[PDB]
Amino acid sequence: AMSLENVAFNVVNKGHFDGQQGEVPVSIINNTVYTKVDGVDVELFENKTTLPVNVAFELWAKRNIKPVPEVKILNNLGVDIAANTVIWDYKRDAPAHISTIGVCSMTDIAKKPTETICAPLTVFFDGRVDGQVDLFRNARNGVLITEGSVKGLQPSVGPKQASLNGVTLIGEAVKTQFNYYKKVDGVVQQLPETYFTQSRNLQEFKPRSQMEIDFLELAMDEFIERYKLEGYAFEHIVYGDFSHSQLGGLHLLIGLAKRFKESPFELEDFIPMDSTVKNYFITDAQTGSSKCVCSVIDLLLDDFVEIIKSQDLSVVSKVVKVTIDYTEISFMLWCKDGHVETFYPKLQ
Amino acid sequence: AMSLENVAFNVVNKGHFDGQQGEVPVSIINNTVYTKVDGVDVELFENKTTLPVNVAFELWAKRNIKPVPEVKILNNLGVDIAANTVIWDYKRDAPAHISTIGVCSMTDIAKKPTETICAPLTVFFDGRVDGQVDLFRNARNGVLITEGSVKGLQPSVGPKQASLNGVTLIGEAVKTQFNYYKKVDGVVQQLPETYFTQSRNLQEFKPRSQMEIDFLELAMDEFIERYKLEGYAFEHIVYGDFSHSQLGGLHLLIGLAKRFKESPFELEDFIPMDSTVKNYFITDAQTGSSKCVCSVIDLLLDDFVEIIKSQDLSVVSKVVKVTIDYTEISFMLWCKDGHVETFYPKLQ
Amino acid sequence: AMSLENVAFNVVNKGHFDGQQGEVPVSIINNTVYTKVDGVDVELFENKTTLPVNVAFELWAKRNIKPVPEVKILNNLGVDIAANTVIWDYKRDAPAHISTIGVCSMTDIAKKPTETICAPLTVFFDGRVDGQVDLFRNARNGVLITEGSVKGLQPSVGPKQASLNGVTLIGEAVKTQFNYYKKVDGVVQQLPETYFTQSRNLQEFKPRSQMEIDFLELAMDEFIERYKLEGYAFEHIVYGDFSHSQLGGLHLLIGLAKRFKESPFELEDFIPMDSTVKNYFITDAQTGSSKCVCSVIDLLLDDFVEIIKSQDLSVVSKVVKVTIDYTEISFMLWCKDGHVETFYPKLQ
Amino acid sequence: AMSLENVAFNVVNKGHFDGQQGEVPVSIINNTVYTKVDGVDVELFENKTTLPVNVAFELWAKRNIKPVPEVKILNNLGVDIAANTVIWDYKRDAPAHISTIGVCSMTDIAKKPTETICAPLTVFFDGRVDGQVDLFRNARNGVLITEGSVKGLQPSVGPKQASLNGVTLIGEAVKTQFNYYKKVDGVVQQLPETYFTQSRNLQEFKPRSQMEIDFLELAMDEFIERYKLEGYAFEHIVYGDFSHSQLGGLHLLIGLAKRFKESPFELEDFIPMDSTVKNYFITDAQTGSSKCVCSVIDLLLDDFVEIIKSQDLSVVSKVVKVTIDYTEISFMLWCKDGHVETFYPKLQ
Amino acid sequence: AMSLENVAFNVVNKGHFDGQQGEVPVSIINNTVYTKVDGVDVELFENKTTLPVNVAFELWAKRNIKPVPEVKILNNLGVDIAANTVIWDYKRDAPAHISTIGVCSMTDIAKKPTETICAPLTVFFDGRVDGQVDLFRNARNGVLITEGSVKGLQPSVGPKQASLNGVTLIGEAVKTQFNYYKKVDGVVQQLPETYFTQSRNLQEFKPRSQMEIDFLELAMDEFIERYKLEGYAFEHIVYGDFSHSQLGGLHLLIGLAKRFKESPFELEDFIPMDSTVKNYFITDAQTGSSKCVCSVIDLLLDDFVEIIKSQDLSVVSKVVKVTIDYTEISFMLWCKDGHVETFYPKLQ
Repeated sequence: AMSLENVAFNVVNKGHFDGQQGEVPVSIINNTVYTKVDGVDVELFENKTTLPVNVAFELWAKRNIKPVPEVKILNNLGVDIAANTVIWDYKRDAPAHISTIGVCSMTDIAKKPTETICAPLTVFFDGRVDGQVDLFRNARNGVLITEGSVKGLQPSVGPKQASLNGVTLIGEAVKTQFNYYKKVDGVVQQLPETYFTQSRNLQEFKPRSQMEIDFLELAMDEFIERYKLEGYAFEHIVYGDFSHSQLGGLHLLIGLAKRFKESPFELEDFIPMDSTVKNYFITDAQTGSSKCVCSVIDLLLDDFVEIIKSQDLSVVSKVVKVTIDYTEISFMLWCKDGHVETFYPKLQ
Repeated sequence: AMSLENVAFNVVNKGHFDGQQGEVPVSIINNTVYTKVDGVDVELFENKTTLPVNVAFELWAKRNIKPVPEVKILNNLGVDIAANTVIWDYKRDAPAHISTIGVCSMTDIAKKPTETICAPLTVFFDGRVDGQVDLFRNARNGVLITEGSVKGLQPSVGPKQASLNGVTLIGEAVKTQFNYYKKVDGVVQQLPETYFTQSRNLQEFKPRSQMEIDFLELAMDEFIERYKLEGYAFEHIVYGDFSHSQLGGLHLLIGLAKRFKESPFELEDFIPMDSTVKNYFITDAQTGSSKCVCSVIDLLLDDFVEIIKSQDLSVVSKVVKVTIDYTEISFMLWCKDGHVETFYPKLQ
Repeated sequence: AMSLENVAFNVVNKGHFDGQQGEVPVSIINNTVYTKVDGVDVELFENKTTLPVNVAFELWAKRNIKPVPEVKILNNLGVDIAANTVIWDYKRDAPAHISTIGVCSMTDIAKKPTETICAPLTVFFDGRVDGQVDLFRNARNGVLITEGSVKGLQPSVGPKQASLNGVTLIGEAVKTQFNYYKKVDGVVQQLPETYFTQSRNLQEFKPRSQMEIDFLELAMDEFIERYKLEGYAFEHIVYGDFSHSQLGGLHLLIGLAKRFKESPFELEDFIPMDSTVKNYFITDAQTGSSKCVCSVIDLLLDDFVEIIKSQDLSVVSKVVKVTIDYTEISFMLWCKDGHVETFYPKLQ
Repeated sequence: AMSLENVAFNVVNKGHFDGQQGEVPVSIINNTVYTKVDGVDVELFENKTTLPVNVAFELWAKRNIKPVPEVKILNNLGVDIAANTVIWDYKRDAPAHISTIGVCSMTDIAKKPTETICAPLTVFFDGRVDGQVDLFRNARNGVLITEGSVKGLQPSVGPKQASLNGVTLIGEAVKTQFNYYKKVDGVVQQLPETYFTQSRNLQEFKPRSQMEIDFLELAMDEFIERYKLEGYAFEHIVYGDFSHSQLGGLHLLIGLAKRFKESPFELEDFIPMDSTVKNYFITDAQTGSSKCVCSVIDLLLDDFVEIIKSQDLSVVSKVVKVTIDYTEISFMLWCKDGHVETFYPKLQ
Repeated sequence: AMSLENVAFNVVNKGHFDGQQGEVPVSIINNTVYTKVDGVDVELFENKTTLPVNVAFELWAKRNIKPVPEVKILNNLGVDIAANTVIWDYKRDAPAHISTIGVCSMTDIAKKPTETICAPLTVFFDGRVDGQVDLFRNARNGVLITEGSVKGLQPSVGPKQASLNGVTLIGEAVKTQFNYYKKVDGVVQQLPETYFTQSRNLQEFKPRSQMEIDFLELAMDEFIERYKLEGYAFEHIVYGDFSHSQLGGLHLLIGLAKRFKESPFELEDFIPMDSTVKNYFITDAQTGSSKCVCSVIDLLLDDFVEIIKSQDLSVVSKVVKVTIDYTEISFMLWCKDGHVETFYPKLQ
């Protein structure tokens, strides 16, 4: 017996939908859900989605509260829909997926992923839930996560981090590193060898290697000397050039982190979604150097160094393809006289 | 001559409603009030309430700008309505009470609290306003605050802190510690002996006793030794256990404050109102330990220590009732072999 | 071929309107613009203006992304409208001006500023754009900025700072200090000699003179002694008096900055627009001292000292007029026995 | 080059989307689309759909303006989606189908019905459009209408009436009677024998047989005698019984039409959609006789008489199934002593 | 003392704004204004304009309640703004003009039409209001109506009809036929000779000449014979041709009125504004004959006959220009062998 008032009862009493019986009085006004506590209205939910307020409220209440893959990983693997859960996208304040399976009468296209409507969709399955590995084996199209071996299925070791109630973290009390599997058109697909983005924020950035500690602590010239980076244009690509009206380079999050400690800047996140590569309109507060589309990726600096040192430096310009978060990220590499001029995630 | 434009004139010229004459041009669009300053619209108010935008604007403009009791105290004393003022609830961005007396033509049930409609309501009276102690004596149901003695009325000394324009503070330039009195059904009611919550935030938490300084400065084992807390399960209740998927204990704000200095965590305030006990959906960023309903109370640690050491430790489970902010807070106490296992504000 | 979908294409691909060809799918719901990225809606813009959502979106996308004068300067110079650009007011999240010239089919009153409808409007012209100095010479009413000499036009050297994508800054990689010129009724107007406000925030306040370093570092009595300020009431005007229920003085931002480092306070910006003088409803957290209308100006302390020491101290009360940001700011000066009692921006 | 402004231009200049180049200025406010005509706003569209206002506007503009099957026919034949058109549902003021093919970038799941996502969907094909008969021949699942014979397919002769811009009519200047063909999983179906509803209104009801002429002109007793309808309870079922608090019978639109000529009544259309059977909350103004759910069907009276005279009258109650508008309509037939008591579309 | 509550008081007590003192309690929710009557909310106004709800409410309340020129007349004469009144546009449910003079603080650009901002605007002046003839005499740009002669100005005799509270009528108890005068750049214009539209409705159409009486009463062939209209294609242009899928002709309202008596049709008013020529998407219910853009004008039939009989019938196609309601209306005239084929208001 699903009901708005039952969803609200669960949110008030359990902090999320927990299948408990009960009802509280609700008022809906515009995109806000309220409940009456002792004669006054208390806000339970503000709809930021393109769904109806009461529907969004239910999907949010029914959000997966276990560690789940970051939405950028799901998107990069082509996930269309989840089996019997909601992956809440905390970057969009909205469901990661438009439709559901066995969650909500307004958004369900099916009660179970075995229904024929689901066959052409890439369904996300969670091996931590009884039955879902089997549903994956039966599905035409899917992505599966597990905490361990699945007999006969060749695994891909995923990122260390996952999202737990919108907090990206490397679990200590809980497991966040999953095996991944994918099927297309009834056929298990070998996932590519990949780097993973580190999913750090500017404000709480922490180095995760001696090389990153050195980059944050050393001055530019000593770091470049110590790690033999002469001719790799880290002065432009990583450290950034704030000397002209157009901000030069600055494509690695650690480089933004180092600048940020010294002087503040504005990052306008003009397409605010989770993605392997982020684009910001950056305005440097100290200098007034700015750039409308500054592509930024959070690679471990050691991974970026491995990538750039792996490149042939003998052509003027070429597209370099690097597998990151399971997706092919195109970089533009510009060279002159066997040194790098710039290397950036290629703007589409 | 009350008018939207007159309310707006007061907000622009006086920073709140101050009974001054004058008008400014206003535009209302959706839930926002704007005024025209030199040919452009400037936002004066965004309605977050369930009232009409123009009505909410007026109540907010007419908010009490003296120190007033925190809404949790008023709610715990059963206050329904205020005499000739608006207690603005800065935690809900809304009026603390649905109706008014002598404030606003849309929300007034009466011009004066002596009207018979008010008799069954618990009316909040403010002895700092001429006439209101007398109105309390005449009222069937009420709560009264004063800065001093009321002849023949036995006082209750309230919390040290009050709310001044949404800032909870212990007044130095102004008095925030009131005498409280309550009447039910025409009869003055003896208020119970009570502890008071300290109303601190995680971000700006300051200790208020040598014991709290010690808790914040010492390591866990030395604090527990120094204050003879062996067998009282402070390791679970106060310090918190982040070792399992479900976060253990962590029910005292000071304990959250100590953790917060070391590593960040998310507190989802899923019923965002003022209350003696708060419930959060907590996600620890470092460990991934989490709990959907983590009850948190900000007691002076000395008061909590007094409370828990006062308990008989010889039953498995029992409900312990403690008067806090004038209300009966139920705690669950779980013991084994004469030591505490856990002691938490009982989830309803 | 202007279109909502073309505006959205530019925002997604270029971070702002850049005249590029292309379209993306858009959804408008309430005041929010979304675009479809891989089957889900991503928010591009939330309308906070009194214009239609799609119109506001276009003006914002077409915002000037060069350093431009702070809106308070434009307003103080009487600017009504801009030639062929949008000055976005980041303090109001709205266009600085109601109408446009050659920007947007819904808001344009003209395609070019030479149209007769523009003659009575003070049009903002930007000498960094080809043709606009000539348009200024032809305009009946206008304000012109340039980076250099305009033959025969007597310049006014403007503030050091300008606004670049809502960041107020003194440019190092870009020029933010302009020459200003104004015309009224076909006649070039001599701009007055003026001080300029420094446009600092409380949170990131930095001193810009030895005197400001001294004010922030010294104790009150040594600062006043060192700078010979006995009898100028800096104890009240600058440092502020938190000893009574009404907060005394505190009219200079540097004084708020010094207090802020010690103890937090609330500033309610109840008319949130850019202005030379700002009015706050201030609540001091430590003391409970408050003031409904606290006028605050960010003058270099040396400029304020020059201003107050320039005054005749022999009348009880008088209005003192000071040109600041090109506008006449009225101050009330109250004296007793040849010493200052108070000196504040006069509340209108 | 698809664009809100281009859709608006077509609506203003062509009365609907007609693929013309051009732009008009548009404003969107709440669910309304306006265009500027000589400096004032003129309403073009009010969104009554659950889609975004600008999307609904485009699908409306792109509505099919030829006679098309009534939505109830399409729904009954299981049509999911239309090939390269929008069937506008004028009963719901909304698109008949969730998704589109080759119409609108926000709603399209495909550009052509040959794409694999369309294979499981019952696609509507219109033989009046070049290529669509052949697309039906290649489609796995579809419904096809034609004005004439299709080589190698036996037709089902459809209703005489079709919908032209929300006007249901029997064409004299245009053809409204289609051949129907349907395919499920690649197999041409033999559509069942069916009656058709007549799609008439109460206010402009016209008889379409001599029996209907006689029913409207004669008194009940004369009509029942002429057509030998003794014992078939037409007094109840068709004429209606307004003698008790609950209105008896009245399940045939012609009987509502007859009452309506004599005295008015209220029909609350509480599920306002196109359906073979309609349910109304009916209140008779003359008598006060009412019924919460009065099922009403517009059958030619001769067809209804054929149906009721083709039943076995020997059981107290049973379900009678009748193919109408290609769907199975359940009636309840209640009999006593070999005569009808009532017969109504089953409220199930 | 202008105020939302005072406007509401006037609406409740005087049926419109009448300058009376008083206040009622108001609530604004979305675009609706309500007032409280004995504890319940009663709707006073639903905003259909692009202005803020409270502003639209005031301009509506302050509407001109005397007979005033139809908006199409004012628009055709180039009126920008009205002197000290609001011409309410009942076709758009919105003010006829963007701005006001001496009406409303939000919309006023001036208090008096003598202010310099009004000099370039064509201001509407009403000689029925003391002082306005003289204000017209002093105005650079205006239109003036009067009931009688103005010393030294030759009048243009206007239409017989005017709008009184959105009812277009020819006054018997009040004067609706005005003298018109217009000034451009300080010079009294000689207004052109003009026909006038008759502003009639389909539902209450009344003939205003013996020719119109005859057109309504006689069969097409008798009428055409009586008035010698052979070869002028009235069969097509006026009577309409419902024989083909595209509805032929039907451009004269009297011909729609005649059809409408026999059989109903749908007229979609897809640009719902007052204009000399109206465009309808017409669907004939009897035949299914339809046309996306059917231009319709309500000329006295005698005037239309004079116009068509005053053209040269010797070319295949040309533009015929006719002054109607003071504006230049373009018709397309198509001829063959010296007879008319069609003649219609040009869809341009």
